[PDB]
Amino acid sequence: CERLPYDASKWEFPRDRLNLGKPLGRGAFGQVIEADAFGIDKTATCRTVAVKMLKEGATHSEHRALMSELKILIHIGHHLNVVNLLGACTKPGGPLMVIVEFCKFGNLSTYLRSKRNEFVPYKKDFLTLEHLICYSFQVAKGMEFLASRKCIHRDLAARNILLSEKNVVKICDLARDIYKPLKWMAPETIFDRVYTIQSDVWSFGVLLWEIFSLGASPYPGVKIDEEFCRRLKEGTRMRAPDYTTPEMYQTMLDCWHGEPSQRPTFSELVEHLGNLLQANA
Ligand SMILES: COc1cc(Nc2nccc(Nc3ccc4c(C)n[nH]c4c3)n2)cc(OC)c1OC
Repeated sequence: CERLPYDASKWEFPRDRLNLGKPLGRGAFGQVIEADAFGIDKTATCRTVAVKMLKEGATHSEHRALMSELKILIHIGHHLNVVNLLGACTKPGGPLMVIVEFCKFGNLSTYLRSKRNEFVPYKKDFLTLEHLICYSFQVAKGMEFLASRKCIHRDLAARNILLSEKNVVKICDLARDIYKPLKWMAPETIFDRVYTIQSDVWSFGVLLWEIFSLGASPYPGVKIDEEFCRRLKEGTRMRAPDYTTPEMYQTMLDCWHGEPSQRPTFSELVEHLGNLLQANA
């Protein structure tokens, strides 16, 4: 994948126009940090951005990984409902840095949990059914986009959905091709370790359950063991979450169809959720 091209003219950002701020996360692969970037959208403005940068030193593997991730992001292109690439610092004499949009409210599951006593179905800063269906609609749109670029997301879950201003949600993009988180996995993946876009439709149903439980853990008080997998195969499903509509629960069950080809597609979900948005609003 580091074999796809890197057009520096289009993507390269000067390191002296990045001012690094607080770390958002770290791991045995990289470090993600908040930064202020001047002129990253060509305009004479500062924008807060998110930067993924390598570790203190080398590894070739880790270098190729981040570099491949950059090229994938370029290859996929832009959509409102994914975390978009803004630029990169790849030239010699500094660390490899990949620069993406910053989502200032962080991950969706943590956020929803924080609004459990600030929620009203209809009627301040309160969450309402409109908001939850709007988020669901947005993620579907994001996944419809990834699908059209022939990606699967290995971990479609509320923790991997970030929230920006103006209620915009973005899939934090785990992005592989036609591919070969147990509570989020389709049964054909659990048993065959294989991921397709229809496997993501299953995970999206679990994500919907997360949204309409306001950030609860899936399969409450259930052991993820040999039984759980037997139960899922036989057709056992989660019960409705506390804040769901009937139609949203029906959609969850649709997404959890045993046969992958009987699950709706993301396009179908975008349509259906758009009508629920209009029926609510
Ligand atoms: C969820 O963590 C936050 C993300 C953000 N916002 C954000 N925008 C774009 C990319 C990005 N990457 C990113 C960072 C950190 C992590 C960890 C850890 N796992 N995966 C991660 C991905 N993050 C803002 C935050 O503060 C507002 C966060 O912490 C509350």
